[PDB]
Amino acid sequence: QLNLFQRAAAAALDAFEEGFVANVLERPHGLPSTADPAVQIAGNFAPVGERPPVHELPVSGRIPPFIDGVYARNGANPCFDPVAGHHLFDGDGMVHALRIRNGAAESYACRFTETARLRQERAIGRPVFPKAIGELHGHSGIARLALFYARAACGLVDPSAGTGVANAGLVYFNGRLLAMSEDDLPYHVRVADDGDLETVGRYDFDGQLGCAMIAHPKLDPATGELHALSYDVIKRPYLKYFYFRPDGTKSDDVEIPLEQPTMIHDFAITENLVVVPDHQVVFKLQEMLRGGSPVVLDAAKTSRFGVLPKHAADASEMAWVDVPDCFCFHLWNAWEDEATGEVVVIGSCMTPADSIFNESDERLESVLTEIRLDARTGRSTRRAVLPPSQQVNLEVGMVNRNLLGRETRYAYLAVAEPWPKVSGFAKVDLSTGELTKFEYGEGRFGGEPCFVPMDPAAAHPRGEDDGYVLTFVHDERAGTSELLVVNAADMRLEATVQLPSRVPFGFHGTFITGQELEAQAA
Ligand SMILES: [Fe+2]
Ligand SMILES: [O-]
Repeated sequence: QLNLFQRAAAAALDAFEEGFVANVLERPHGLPSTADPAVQIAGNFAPVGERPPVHELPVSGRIPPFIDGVYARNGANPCFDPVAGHHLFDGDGMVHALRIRNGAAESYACRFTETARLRQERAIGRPVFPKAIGELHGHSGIARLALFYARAACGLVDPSAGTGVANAGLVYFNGRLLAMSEDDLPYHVRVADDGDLETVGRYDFDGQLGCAMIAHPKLDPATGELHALSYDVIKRPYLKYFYFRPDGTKSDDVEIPLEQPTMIHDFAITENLVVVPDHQVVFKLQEMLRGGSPVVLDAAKTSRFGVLPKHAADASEMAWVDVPDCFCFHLWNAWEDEATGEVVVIGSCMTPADSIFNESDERLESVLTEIRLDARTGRSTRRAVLPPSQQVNLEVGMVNRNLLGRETRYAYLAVAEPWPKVSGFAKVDLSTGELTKFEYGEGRFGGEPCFVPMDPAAAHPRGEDDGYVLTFVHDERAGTSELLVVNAADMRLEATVQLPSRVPFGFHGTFITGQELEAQAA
């Protein structure tokens, strides 16, 4: 229960939101297919209510009994159908977890991460927090921001606890499953012993983490250190680098001064150095006082990759290498080529001739690239991994987790091939550029293949590709959703698990070992 003044404020604010902000500022102008929910949400992209744990899911084929863990997958799932204006990325975070051990699928569960934002929107039964891309990047964006801060002025909303949406991927670090938020602190999620998922709360690393960090921090296989970047779009140092030890101890911040505020979705790691991608997509907040998006692509700016020693004391140790006209949203892997002293970076990029309208137009390519950096000389190299015969769109993917920052010959990646739909996944030979596809079959689509390495006793440390791929699939002429189990080495289906409900499309997934799960403690 609110007030009597403020109860009557909220009433009037709602009426204003609808009769003015919506009806005057918004409804008379169309809605780009990139903020239009009928597009963004349509089909299997559409959200799904929580399934509390369902046990002994029906399995065909033979799940290898040695496999023992949880496959967990984050993604966007707007609790309430959004009032106009919404991009696929804007939605509430939801995790799907499937317990696997002894040839069994012990439990499927799916749950929202209980974000300060959702907790408040549940209270009212309505969206109230503005959509970041779909509302705030629009022309009404400023008005929308005012409507919110007006409501917040009447104690009707509280941004004070962060307004992140925790939908952009997961890591398992020092016994905690963390739900990654682009513009907020991580949320701690407890994988429950019954198979369920409970949101512990908003995680700042024991007092240490004060700002928002990027949603792709990298965990070194050897050191157990978790390496992170944070960018602040406002104050002087627009980019920090720091890490955490297994002791959960935080390093001193290494400031990376940049000329302007650069958006940085992802970065990469090597044995001894971090690889930061400084690209052309940039923050010009000015734009928003005009009808414009604050996220601009700066044609003028020169794309580059910084190489910085992991235990650096000062920014002066950073080595900037120009790679003109390259943007990559994700960097699968990077490694130190000892034979050259070069740094090899494997990711997937687009070479933008693009203008202002970022998406309402045509021809979006996204190409698996080998980028070679030679820090001392500053000259670089950029080639497509696949020959122009079997050039195929290869989206979100993974390299063997244990070989992170070391040289890997195989990558596994989404075959986005009726563009945004994923018809399969491919095993890639990053040296030779050969591939084999696993076709999902007619009318069936997925996303991020999760490679699980058969933890050990093969050679001694196993062969690079002695593992398994786990992907959710989704049948059209739709029955339910399955999770396949494919043998990474001979790229062959072995087990097929049916999920009770429907697993909607998602973002980054991860695999927690059984014995990894043991450390949980919360
Ligand atoms: Fe990502
Ligand atoms: O992400």
